[PDB]
Amino acid sequence: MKAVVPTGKIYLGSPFYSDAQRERAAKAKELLAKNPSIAHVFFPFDGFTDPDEKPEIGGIRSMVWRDATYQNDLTGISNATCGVFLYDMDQLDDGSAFEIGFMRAMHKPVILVPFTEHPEKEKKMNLMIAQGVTTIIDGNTEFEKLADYNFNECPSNPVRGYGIY
Amino acid sequence: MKAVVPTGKIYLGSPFYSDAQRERAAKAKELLAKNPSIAHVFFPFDDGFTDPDEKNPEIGGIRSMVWRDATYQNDLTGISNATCGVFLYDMDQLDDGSAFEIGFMRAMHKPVILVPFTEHPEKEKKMNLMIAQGVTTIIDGNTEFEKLADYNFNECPSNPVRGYGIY
Amino acid sequence: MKAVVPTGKIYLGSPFYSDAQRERAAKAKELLAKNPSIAHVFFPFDGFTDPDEKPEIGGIRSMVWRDATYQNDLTGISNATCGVFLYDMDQLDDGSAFEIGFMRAMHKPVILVPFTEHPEKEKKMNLMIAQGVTTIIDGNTEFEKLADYNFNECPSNPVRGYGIY
Amino acid sequence: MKAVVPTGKIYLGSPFYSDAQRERAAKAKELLAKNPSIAHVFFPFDDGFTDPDEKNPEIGGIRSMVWRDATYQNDLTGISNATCGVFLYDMDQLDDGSAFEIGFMRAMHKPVILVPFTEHPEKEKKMNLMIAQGVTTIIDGNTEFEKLADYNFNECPSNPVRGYGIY
Amino acid sequence: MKAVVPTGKIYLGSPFYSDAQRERAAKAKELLAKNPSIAHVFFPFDDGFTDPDEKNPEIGGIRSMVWRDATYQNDLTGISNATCGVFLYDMDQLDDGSAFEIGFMRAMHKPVILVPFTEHPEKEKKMNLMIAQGVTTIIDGNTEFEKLADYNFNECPSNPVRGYGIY
Amino acid sequence: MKAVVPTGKIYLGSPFYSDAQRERAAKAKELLAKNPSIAHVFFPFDDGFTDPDEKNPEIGGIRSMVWRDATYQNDLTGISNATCGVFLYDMDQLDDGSAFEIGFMRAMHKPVILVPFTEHPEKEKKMNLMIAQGVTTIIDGNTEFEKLADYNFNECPSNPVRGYGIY
Ligand SMILES: Nc1ncnc2[nH]cnc12
Ligand SMILES: Nc1ncnc2[nH]cnc12
Ligand SMILES: Nc1ncnc2[nH]cnc12
Ligand SMILES: Nc1ncnc2[nH]cnc12
Ligand SMILES: Nc1ncnc2[nH]cnc12
Ligand SMILES: Nc1ncnc2[nH]cnc12
Ligand SMILES: *[C@H]1O[C@H](CO)[C@@H](O)[C@@H]1F
Ligand SMILES: *[C@H]1O[C@H](CO)[C@@H](O)[C@@H]1F
Ligand SMILES: *[C@H]1O[C@H](CO)[C@@H](O)[C@@H]1F
Ligand SMILES: *[C@H]1O[C@H](CO)[C@@H](O)[C@@H]1F
Ligand SMILES: *[C@H]1O[C@H](CO)[C@@H](O)[C@@H]1F
Ligand SMILES: *[C@H]1O[C@H](CO)[C@@H](O)[C@@H]1F
Repeated sequence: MKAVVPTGKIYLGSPFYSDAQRERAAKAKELLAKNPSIAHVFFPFDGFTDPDEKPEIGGIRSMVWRDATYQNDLTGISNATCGVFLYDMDQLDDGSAFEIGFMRAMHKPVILVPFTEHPEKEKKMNLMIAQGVTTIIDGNTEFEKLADYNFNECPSNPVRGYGIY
Repeated sequence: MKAVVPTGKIYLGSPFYSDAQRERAAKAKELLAKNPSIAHVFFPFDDGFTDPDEKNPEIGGIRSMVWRDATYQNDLTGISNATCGVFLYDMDQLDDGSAFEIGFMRAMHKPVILVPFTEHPEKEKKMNLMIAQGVTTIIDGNTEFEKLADYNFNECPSNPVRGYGIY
Repeated sequence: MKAVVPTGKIYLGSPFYSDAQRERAAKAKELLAKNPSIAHVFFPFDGFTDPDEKPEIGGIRSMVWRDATYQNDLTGISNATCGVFLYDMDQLDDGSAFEIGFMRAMHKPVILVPFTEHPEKEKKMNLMIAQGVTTIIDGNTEFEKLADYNFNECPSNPVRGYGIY
Repeated sequence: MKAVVPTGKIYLGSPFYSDAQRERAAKAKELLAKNPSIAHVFFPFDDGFTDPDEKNPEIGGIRSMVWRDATYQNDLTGISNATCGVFLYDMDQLDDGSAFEIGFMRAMHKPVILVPFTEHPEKEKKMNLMIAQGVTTIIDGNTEFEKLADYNFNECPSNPVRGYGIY
Repeated sequence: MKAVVPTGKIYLGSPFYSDAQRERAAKAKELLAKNPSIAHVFFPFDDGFTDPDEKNPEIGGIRSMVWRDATYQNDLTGISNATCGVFLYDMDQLDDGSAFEIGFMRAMHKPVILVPFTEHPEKEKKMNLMIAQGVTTIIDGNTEFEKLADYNFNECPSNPVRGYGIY
Repeated sequence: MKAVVPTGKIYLGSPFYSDAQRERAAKAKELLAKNPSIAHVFFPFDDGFTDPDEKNPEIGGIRSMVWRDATYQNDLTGISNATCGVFLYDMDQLDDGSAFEIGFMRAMHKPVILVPFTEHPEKEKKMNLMIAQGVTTIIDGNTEFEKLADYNFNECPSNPVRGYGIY
């Protein structure tokens, strides 16, 4: 069980469209950087440059940039042994959801790290995410556990306490 | 081309939480039924699983692990059996269940038709890169919904997503 | 939901090493032949002939026969949309177990049809089979349900009442 | 056993660059059309995608990324939809497209029928190990081409490659 | 060859119900620990999952669906993370869990080393075709057990099963 | 981001039939050995299996089924173990083994680096669509061969094929 060399290769999936999201991503990187079971961490937003493209975020992008970037995202999933998703429960990110579905189809373990700023709302979650994810670590209450989780074995921890959408 | 018998097995993916979404799903069923290239259409919300041990089932409540396991598997089984995915994609209230399913289907190399809908046609046209590039064929829900009745599901012709801003 | 044409393509996995096993296989074929949701049924024991092989069952077989037969078994799994396994709980068949594991890795649904002649023994089952299988139909008490099960949708039915090995 | 309906869905892989190559493809379609076990035959060069933004497309020159994606994806969609691959393999002018497709299909555990063709029936028989071991069934194109009309695509019986020198 | 750092990630599959089996697993761990090509060894019976809701856990009894789900997933996660499978295969009391795992690994195209053991060396040498052909490398548990300490897990050299009757 | 240990495991795919081909492979090994991001490089022609029953094996002639299986499987095991494929692609003499391997890897969603080589740098640049769209990164062998020594195999940045006519 004890690793001769770190084998955990993380695909850190996450939205990067707001300040809070960019902040959670920043913290996750630091926490994972402290985990002795990790060999490498891949963060998709850390980019391809199409020479022909004369381009703004949210604007029309060249097909070549799209292909290269999309492949870069899939390549990270292929190289990775585990997925860690900073899941925004308030503003659902279909990019992250697609990626979680993609990883599970490849039989790779997925750590869901849900974040919410509206604790008032009843804890609900889509069935596919609740049953697709292999391990859940609460981002609001247990974020720091990422620094100690054993990514060499990726022990399961089924989602519970959440009502199904 | 020129199928002896219909070979299209559709996984009709869609959210089913609001009236507008349910209406789309109902209409999609009608249109697909008129397509001669289709052999079967699987809609995940049709038949559910019943856990005899589950006391008083609350739609939206906790729910037993047995029911969860069975239902989740039914949704994957539909993908496994299907030759193609057809998603009634809500662009106003993103459905992560739907997105998980699109990613799962593409990892299995199955073609995916995206039928996006919006109640606000005037708003900015933007799509997540994973959906814009993952999907193999797009058919606008708002203006080309009817094409589902004639689209050739025996071959599933590609039609890359274009005209959408990417973030 | 209602199929325009039958789409159920069955991989009928089963041992074929005893009289009881050969009998259960015979009955399953007849039952499935009555199910209107089935397009085709594949039974691996229905064979390749290596011209060079000068051969008896259980004896040393040529590598060419092995490859051809093994591939024939995998090809049936590939063509199939669903697996139906006449699972002998008394004399475990690793061939069938391998095949169940293979099918689930391909995300295909698996119907377990367990048979036992020793009801006395506590109902036990290996975790991998209990959790790997998607639907369970008791062969001793519900064998006939194969003639009516909807293989167009393959509805789930989790294994229960079995103690884990 | 006996199929209630034809279930074989063929991915007819083949180069389409010489007259001899296109003649074989034409003949292959005819033979398969006569096979009772076939539900559908997909030939990659049949349809084709048209890119509206592609001004004066030159077949053999630079193609738009959109056309490349749509076309490549159509080629993979056929593999996904198919239950078995049938390759009109030109042993004289190796086609990497066909070889890529054979490997892709095998990674998916799908059976692959190799139908080798040579304009020099008397020359030494040699085949790359990947092709020779990757394919699940061989039907010689020079002498057994006609067998495509009777081969049981509902079950796809093996038949390992033998008689070819391995390099 | 010539790895900069060890890359072998072993999924040590094995039954763990009898004393003889447990002894084999313990010895296998020792031998693998001496192999410089190994980076990690995962043994499914090492750390288990604890369902706080599960009252009095009875090893062999019913058991909660939550514990079942978690444990089953732990066993698949080990396969996913692993680069190679190493199965201490009991030839006297066949373990279907082990067999399921070998089939799962081969469907993912991962190499599998079979280390068969028997308490009756004089009995007929017979193996199920799926195991004999599915496995990529065989190392006899009874006479070559020690090889696990020197086998190159960075490359996993093939060694087809031979000398076993097939049924 | 920065890797704590090298994580790139390369499947160095390549034909090995001409002097020029073997010279490139030799150079490729040297360049990769200098790359800090590489943990291991697998070259299919390095080891090799020996069949005891194979009397006087002729490299190029008929090989035993046992040798064929062991060797083919070693070639697939390298792909399974690898995180990325690097192909010394001979643009003059197409190699179906390499093409099969490229397709197989892509079906597995693994990145593929194409390193094309031509003895005629001035001739028309044309590539099969499957190869041109299948590969995720291109590094010209004639002018950028040296980049293999610095390319980041821990992350494998894309770089779509462009500039080649598609057929
Ligand atoms: N890597 C990436 N994934 C998704 N959207 C993006 N936008 C910019 N870079 C991106
Ligand atoms: N089939 C289904 N899939 C996902 N969530 C559901 N909720 C109720 N039925 C469902
Ligand atoms: N198809 C088959 N599968 C397994 N063992 C066999 N023995 C003979 N035919 C067989
Ligand atoms: N389907 C196809 N595959 C490969 N090259 C092509 N050129 C035109 N159509 C093609
Ligand atoms: N890890 C495990 N896998 C399978 N069965 C088990 N029973 C107890 N622990 C187990
Ligand atoms: N590894 C290998 N792959 C293909 N052909 C070969 N001939 C000898 N070794 C070989
Ligand atoms: C793809 O999906 C998300 C963004 O929506 C990222 O995790 C990854 F790049
Ligand atoms: C899983 O995703 C959606 C619900 O969110 C359905 O299509 C399918 F059941
Ligand atoms: C492979 O496994 C069993 C025999 O042990 C059959 O189901 C199939 F042929
Ligand atoms: C892809 O490869 C060949 C042509 O090179 C076709 O079979 C298919 F379109
Ligand atoms: C699953 O199979 C066996 C137990 O039967 C273990 O190796 C693994 F946990
Ligand atoms: C299989 O294909 C080529 C040789 O044809 C090698 O890369 C690998 F061994």
